[PDB]
Amino acid sequence: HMLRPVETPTREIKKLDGLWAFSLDRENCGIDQRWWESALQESRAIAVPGSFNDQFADADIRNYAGNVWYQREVFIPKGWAGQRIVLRFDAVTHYGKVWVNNQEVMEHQGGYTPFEADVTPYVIAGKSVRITVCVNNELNWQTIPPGMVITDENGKKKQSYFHDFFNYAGIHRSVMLYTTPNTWVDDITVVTHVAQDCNHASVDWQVANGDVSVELRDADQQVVATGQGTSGTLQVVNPHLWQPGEGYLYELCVTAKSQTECDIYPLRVGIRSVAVKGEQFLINHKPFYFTGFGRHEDADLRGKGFDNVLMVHDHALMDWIGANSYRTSHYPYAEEMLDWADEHGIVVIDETAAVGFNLSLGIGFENKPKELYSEEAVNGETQQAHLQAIKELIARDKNHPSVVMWSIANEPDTRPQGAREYFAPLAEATRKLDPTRPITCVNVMFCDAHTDTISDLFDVLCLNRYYGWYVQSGDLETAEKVLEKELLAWQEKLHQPIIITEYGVDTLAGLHSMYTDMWSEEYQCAWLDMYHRVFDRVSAVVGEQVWNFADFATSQGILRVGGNKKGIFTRDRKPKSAAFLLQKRWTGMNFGEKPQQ
Amino acid sequence: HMLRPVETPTREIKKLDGLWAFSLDRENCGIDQRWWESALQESRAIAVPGSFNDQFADADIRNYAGNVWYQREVFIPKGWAGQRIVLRFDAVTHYGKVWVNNQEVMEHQGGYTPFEADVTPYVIAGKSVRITVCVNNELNWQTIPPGMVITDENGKKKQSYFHDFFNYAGIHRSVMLYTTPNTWVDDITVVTHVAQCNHASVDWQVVNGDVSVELRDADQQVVATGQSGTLQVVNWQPGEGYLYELCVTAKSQTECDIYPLRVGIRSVAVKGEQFLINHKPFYFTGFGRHEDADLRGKGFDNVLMVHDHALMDWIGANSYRTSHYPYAEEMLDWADEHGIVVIDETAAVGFNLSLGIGFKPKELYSEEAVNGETQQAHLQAIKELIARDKNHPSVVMWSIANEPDTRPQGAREYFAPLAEATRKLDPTRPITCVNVMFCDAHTDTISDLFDVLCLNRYYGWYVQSGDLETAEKVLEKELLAWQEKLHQPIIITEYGVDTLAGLHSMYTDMWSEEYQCAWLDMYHRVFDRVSAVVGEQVWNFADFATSQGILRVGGNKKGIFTRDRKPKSAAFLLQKRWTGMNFGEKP
Ligand SMILES: CCCCCC[C@@H]1NC[C@@H](O)[C@H](O)[C@H]1C(=O)O
Ligand SMILES: CCCCCC[C@@H]1NC[C@@H](O)[C@H](O)[C@H]1C(=O)O
Repeated sequence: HMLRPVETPTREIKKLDGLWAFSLDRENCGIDQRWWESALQESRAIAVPGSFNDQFADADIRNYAGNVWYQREVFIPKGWAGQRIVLRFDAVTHYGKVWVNNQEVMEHQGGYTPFEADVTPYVIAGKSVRITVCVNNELNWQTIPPGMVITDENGKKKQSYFHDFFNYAGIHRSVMLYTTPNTWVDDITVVTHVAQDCNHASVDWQVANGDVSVELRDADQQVVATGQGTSGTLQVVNPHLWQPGEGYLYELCVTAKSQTECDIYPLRVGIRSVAVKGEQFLINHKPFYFTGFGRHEDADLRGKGFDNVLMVHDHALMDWIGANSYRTSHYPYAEEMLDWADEHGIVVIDETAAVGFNLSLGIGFENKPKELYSEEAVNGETQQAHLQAIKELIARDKNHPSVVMWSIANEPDTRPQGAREYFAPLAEATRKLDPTRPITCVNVMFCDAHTDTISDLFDVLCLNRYYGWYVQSGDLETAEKVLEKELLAWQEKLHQPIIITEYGVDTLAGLHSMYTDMWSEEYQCAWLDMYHRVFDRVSAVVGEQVWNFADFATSQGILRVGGNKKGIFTRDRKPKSAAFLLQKRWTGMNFGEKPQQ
Repeated sequence: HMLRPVETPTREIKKLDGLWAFSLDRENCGIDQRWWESALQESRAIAVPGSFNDQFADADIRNYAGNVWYQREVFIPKGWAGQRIVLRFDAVTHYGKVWVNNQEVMEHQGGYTPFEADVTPYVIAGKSVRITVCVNNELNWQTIPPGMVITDENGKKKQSYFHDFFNYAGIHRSVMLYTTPNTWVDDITVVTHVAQCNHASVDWQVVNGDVSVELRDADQQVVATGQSGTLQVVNWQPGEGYLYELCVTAKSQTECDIYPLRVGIRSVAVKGEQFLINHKPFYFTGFGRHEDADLRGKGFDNVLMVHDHALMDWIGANSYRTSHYPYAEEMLDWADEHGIVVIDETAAVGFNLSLGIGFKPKELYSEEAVNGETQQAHLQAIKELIARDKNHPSVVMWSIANEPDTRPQGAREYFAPLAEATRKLDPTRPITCVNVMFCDAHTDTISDLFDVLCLNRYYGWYVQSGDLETAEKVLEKELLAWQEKLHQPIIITEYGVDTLAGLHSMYTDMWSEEYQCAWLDMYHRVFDRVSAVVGEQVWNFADFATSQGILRVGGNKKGIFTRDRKPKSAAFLLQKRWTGMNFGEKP
């Protein structure tokens, strides 16, 4: 049971603020020598939140595999003698184990979701405790995402993985201590139903030794509904709906009264209905059309570290270009992202970190498990770890009205028997963990309409298609034919709504061509344009998401010229020519509505 | 039998004055309708020499597969009534058929060598004859280099091939008309020997005329003289490059003809781990190159040659390999005449089906692919190279092919006749065949049919990508493995990494100028530790155009220079090494 921290009977002191002591451990003696005991040797200042790889311009820190130590002292605020205090890590990429002054208090696997522990017994209010963090950036076959650690003859660990983006690690987001009353709200769940768009209710179901009443206050803070019951309610309402263009928010505030002290938790709600009918995706009983991007949490110097200016600027760009939706590509994003999405009515495809369950999308000319689904590779523990990743993503983003669909994985290889054996239970478990949202699994190119094995276990079909790029390279005529043929094949086979969640081409900013050859800005424009002409001719396609909003870092190889260049913007957010192409189509269309051509 | 035209009793008018009428033939009725009848209509100006693909900024012309039509008139000069006059094409890339006013005067297959024909019976001096050329850019398994044409559903041709560089086509070189006296020399052959202050120069000046030969100096003052066959004693070095001149007089009583031909006195041979030029241990330094440049494609251009040679001289290169095809004959005149060491190579590239991109005949040596006809065309291509560059002193080694796959059974049947035959087509030059990375020491089948073996190695790039410590270990161990395994001299004909000009990194990540620098330095330190290898040639001198794909960012970016000839940081690195060593002597 987890909620995002906020105010009044609750209060934060964040240690996000500032520089920590940081150290490597090339021989992994930190645990043996109990480094959490003393203040570190060999410590250098590092900034949190932020990846550790790019911060020191050193290829050895950058390419490190192992454990790293983050440590900082802090003064525990003194008006906190009688309240309950928690230590919350909003993300520690891959694995983290924390000591609060010689006392292990938490441990976590999963680099993208928050994890907290009550630390009341282990701290002296009014004085300073020392926080030590042990961070592991290693991936094996039971981590979400999977990878393999390669140890050379000399014990240097080098991490290989099967996804594009670079394996940035560290404390990527918020680290804070926050206090709730000893009687406190611990979890909230809100569900919205709507009929003729002027007439429904907000079911609730709450959970910590406190009798609870909930007021549903206005944007004007005018109250229009009231309930009581730990097992919640159905507050019935005639309302203004949370819509894609505007995203209205009521405020449902839950009051947890114990007979002495009280706690109250403010939770914003968007009144909207999501469903799939035939080949139509409907938000509030109207067929929506998705436009926008796959994104990444990547940026210069800070890696995957959260940054407010970046969020403000990237939403300004996305707003300008006319995007209405995005997918949290290949891991759960910072919650600040989803909060922004709620206030602005941005439609979001929420996705777990389950990427790389595929051993066919390689560079060439170089020792893998020859069976993807097996005891050596993706096995039962992997499945359990995956289900737990689904449970953490859902427990954190269930109430967000902007999250409109759950993505279980991205681009697994579905051809082997055992893909369906691995995925079907996860598809079912996910539906039972949130029956109010449709479910998806993003589908790779070579698992075509004929060969794919699991897409009928999901509500929406999300395709990643690169005809004319990785195959039929340079050939816009042939690729157009292939793309039309496979889209009609998919619509014939499943009669589900189709979103093209990935389509894009590597483009060097400033490379121009009078031909329309690959890597050129002219080719990025003509290729996106040919895709758009096809989408507009297939009734089932309800959504387009250009593969990347910006250029991002990847591991080194012959396929990646300083990373992935499929961005519409450069890594410093400057637009390639295709940006204006996109802006013309996406602002020239009626909002949320499929282009009539 | 071939040699370059010159002017003392013979005379040229080049039709290289570029603007010819040019046209495509997209429904392939040109041969049927005999377009050579009339002047081509629906015609647009084109520049000759130059590839036709890039001249028009048109992607449909650029990617065309089929026949194209080149046509121009010329006024044959009237002081040409009694001499024999020849129509000479220095190269028509892939295939060419010429009409001189309906009389189809020639044909040629093989896009990198000249072909000439006497057109006296079909020409009237003092008026203009209509020249029509049909050039085909298509490749099959029986062509040099090999390829496959696949036709899509609508009769649209796509040409696929297996070499990196782009398949540029057209009239790439000189087109000249030249007139000789009716008793004329047709071929010359010269061989030079040298001992450890003195030696001889065989000749055989195959012509209808008696023979007298003058050996005039740079002063053109005489040093030996003969009268078919000789063997003359005397009493050409890399840094300096001296050239004597033998002048051939075909003396007839009816008329006379003379030919001036330059000669270089030097000896080349190998054994142990040593390649010796005039009995001295050489070290090759320099480049794999390409005939590629903006707008003109593979078209020859004098400014380009002057500038690129300034660059190679500055950076400290003493040698280059005519990568994947025979270069401009003018290239070799410059190299003879400037003392550049040239590793000469034919167009035998793409005999390999193993490292293409990701995302075909199932056995390379067989009738479906590499067959007996391929053997013939390959032998003929080897022999045309031999006939045109036999007299050039700058050629120091002949390359029979580049980067074939040696692992399938049958490579040694295809190859053995070509190595024996080619050694038998000139014992005065050593022979090599450049072998790919994946045919390593244990796996390669044929490295012993050649005098030197030349390695193209890219460890740290295509394998162990970015892993420069590990790549170092591999390069050292398999280099020593090769030295033990054949005890031949080794030249590294290819080593380089794609480098985007202006991409810089505080790490040393691939595609960065820092990475090119660090990678080349590691390779260089590796060679300094193997007594055996006597030659280093950084893979490409300049960035060049290739066919489109996910591996090539607007072409191959392994150049030391960009395509507009601007230096990456590694350029200076190379200059330091090649200027910092004593000439021809490796650290
Ligand atoms: C042949 C299949 C190619 C799949 C390649 C498409 C990949 N999908 C997942 C994304 O994270 C990658 O960046 C994208 C790519 O490589 O740019
Ligand atoms: C595994 C790759 C094997 C090396 C192949 C490297 C290629 N040699 C032949 C040249 O024509 C190519 O330019 C070179 C390359 O990279 O552009």
